[PDB]
Amino acid sequence: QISVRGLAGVENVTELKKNFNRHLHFTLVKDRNVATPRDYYFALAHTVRDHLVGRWIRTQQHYYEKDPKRIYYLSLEFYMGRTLQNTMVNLALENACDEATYQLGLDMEELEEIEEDAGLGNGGLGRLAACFLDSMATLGLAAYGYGIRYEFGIFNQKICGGWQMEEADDWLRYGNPWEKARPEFTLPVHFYGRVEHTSQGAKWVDTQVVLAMPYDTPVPGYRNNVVNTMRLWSAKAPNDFNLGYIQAVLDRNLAENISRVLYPNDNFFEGKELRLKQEYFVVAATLQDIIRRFKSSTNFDAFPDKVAIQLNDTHPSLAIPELMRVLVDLERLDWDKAWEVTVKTCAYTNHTVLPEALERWPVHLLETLLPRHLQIIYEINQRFLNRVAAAFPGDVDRLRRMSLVEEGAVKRINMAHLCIAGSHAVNGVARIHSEILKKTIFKDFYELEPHKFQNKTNGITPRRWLVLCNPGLAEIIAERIGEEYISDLDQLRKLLSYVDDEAFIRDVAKVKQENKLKFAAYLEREYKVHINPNSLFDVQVKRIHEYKRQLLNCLHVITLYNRIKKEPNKFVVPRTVMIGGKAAPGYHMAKMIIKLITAIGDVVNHDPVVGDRLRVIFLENYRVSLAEKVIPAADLSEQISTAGTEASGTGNMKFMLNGALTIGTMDGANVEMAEEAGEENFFIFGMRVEDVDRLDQRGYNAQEYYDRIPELRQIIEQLSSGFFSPKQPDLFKDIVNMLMHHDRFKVFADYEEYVKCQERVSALYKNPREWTRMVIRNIATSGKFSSDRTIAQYAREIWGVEPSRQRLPAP
Ligand SMILES: *Cc1c(COP(=O)(O)O)cnc(C)c1O
Ligand SMILES: O=C(O)c1cc(O)c(O)c(O)c1
Repeated sequence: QISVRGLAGVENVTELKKNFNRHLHFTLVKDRNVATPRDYYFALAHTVRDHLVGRWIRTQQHYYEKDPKRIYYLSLEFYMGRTLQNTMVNLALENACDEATYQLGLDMEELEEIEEDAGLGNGGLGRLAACFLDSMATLGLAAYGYGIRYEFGIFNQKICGGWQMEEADDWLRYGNPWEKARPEFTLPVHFYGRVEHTSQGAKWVDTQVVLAMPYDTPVPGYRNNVVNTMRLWSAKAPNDFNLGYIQAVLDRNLAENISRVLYPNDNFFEGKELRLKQEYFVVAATLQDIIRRFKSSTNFDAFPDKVAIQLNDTHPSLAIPELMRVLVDLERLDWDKAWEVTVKTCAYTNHTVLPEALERWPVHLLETLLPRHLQIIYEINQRFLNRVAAAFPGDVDRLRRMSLVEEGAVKRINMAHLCIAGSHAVNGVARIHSEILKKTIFKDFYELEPHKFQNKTNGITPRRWLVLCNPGLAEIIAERIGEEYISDLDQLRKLLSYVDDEAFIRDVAKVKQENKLKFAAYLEREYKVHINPNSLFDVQVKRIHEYKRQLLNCLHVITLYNRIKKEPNKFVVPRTVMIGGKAAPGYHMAKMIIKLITAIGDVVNHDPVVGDRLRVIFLENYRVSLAEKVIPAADLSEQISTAGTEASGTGNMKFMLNGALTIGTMDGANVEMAEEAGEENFFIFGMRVEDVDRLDQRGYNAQEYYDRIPELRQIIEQLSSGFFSPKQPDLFKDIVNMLMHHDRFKVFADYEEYVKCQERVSALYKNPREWTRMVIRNIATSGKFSSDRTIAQYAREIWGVEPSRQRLPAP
């Protein structure tokens, strides 16, 4: 149908049709008289999967023969979403399968909608890991993603009476056709026990054993016949475990609970034992796998030439002392050699500077769970602080600031300090964030070892986030500049030469409007909500946090409503304001914010004087598959975190690529995006990082803003008095009290400038042609924010390997 989706050759279509029928009969054990759409989805998935495995087997065979340097990307989260369409796109099968299914009397888009999201992440960190696997395969790197196969991913969000309710995401219920269980490569992991010192060195004994069973998922590159592996571990009890009889069998659940459920905290540290077990479990199983593979290719001097381990945040930081434990206690390397190998192997990516996200584990937990690792950590710390003492003699304060051991009521290990000490490279995820690391939180470490500190600005994959979710936009671009941009996103710069082309302007605007109509229809169908598709689609989708300032959006929404009520017959640009995202189950303030948004909705959406000029919708159950629908439909992207708090963001980049303009602060990657597009083509507002520091020095007093801005005062008086909660007048007192007395994120300080910036947005939207021209300028400069660029930089500057766009042999 459209050229970017590949060829529908008669031979191929014919062969897909017979394999589809073969799987329905032999695999699913159904006939067409009893088959549901779900059976048809599974028949298709198995048909597509068969095309992967030939390339999968020869990719891994190729790596065995050529023995390249291997990249191990360790993460506790991989937020994969759906796999079917991605696989078709990457294999050039999408049109062929569409035709094949059409000829069987089936609508492929309907079958795509049956697939569950693999929701094994919380938000940005997990999604980024998935983006990265796609780019690593596309760039021909011998890369492996290693994580945990959680039985339950991020919870499904239900809204009941305006309140978030959680339910278990039972994503494996119908089976996962993409994974292959590999029970033959099951490995033991140890916990508890104690350390004995012999003349033969330390021995870790009397441990409890949990088994790690791997499940492999294929990760295909974009049209290059490379298929890499994501290996996810599942926890199994050994068969002698607890072995009255019945209770011993049932107690197997204790061990298997390790892989049961993803911790639902985005950017927040909860020091629970089960979480620590998950962290060690992934690390210990992964490292044995790495070492096995290395030995099949005494001399660990070559280990860093053959292995790179990338730590995604501090969650797998125990890789450092585990690698030392294996090298020293089991392989009998001397400490200094082992440490050299470790440092050259490991690299650490930091994802946030917020203190509540920092992992600081109590010593007593490590003492009980991982007694050998604690000893190793103490030894690492002592040798590290000896180096600090020699470099800065007499600076005793530096010694306690830099220590891996934090003193206090409870002693803790700072895992970020551990990662810096044991890694040859430490990076932030956007220029401003990487600079913040060197200036503030890791300043001491930067002074000791400046060479370690890098930047690697994040990116997103143009496969999932353009071709897959916005085929219309991909096509009209391909018409003008061809298809090479899909794996070389800088080629979008060629679109600058079409900024005055009247046909292009019209096509860009038509794609947006088609996307908006499709999404408006989706809203009616699944959620009984009727919206104006000629309104500006103003969207804020991301996890609910105080730092992301969904509350600032709320204050703007209420300002618009109040302004309409004051002058009802004045023209205003119509808006549909959409806000979506999950709150962590125990994050009470985030849950109150969700309730506020729905409460504003209840008032605004049923006020006849407003009509269809303002609508406020809370998008329920925001997840990767919902992102793929709403982002192509957006006009305005809300990226309004307090300056200095959002390390990078990736959502911001997705919107930029899909033809939305951005309203935001000079935070995270917004800075580099505005720099690429030109500040004239971005709606920047609010305090810079430096203004926030100055406000902190003087002391933030929110009452000042309340006293001098009458529009703000009116909103606070509405919230306090029960305007948005008549049955429960005091319902929002915690929100008001936070805003007035304890606001770490300075919502009121950016209110005036935000409101004025929003007026400029409205002004521009009234002139469709100039709106669309500015959109073209954003899309055309979004090339830097490809994850292919990011990964090429990791490969060259950290891992020491060369990317490649060269095909491997088909079929
Ligand atoms: C991209 C994405 C995120 C990250 O969005 P930010 O705005 O950068 O926080 C979170 N969740 C999902 C489902 C995504 O696709
Ligand atoms: O501020 C909090 O108490 C908080 C913040 C979070 O981001 C979170 O996931 C949580 O469970 C609690």
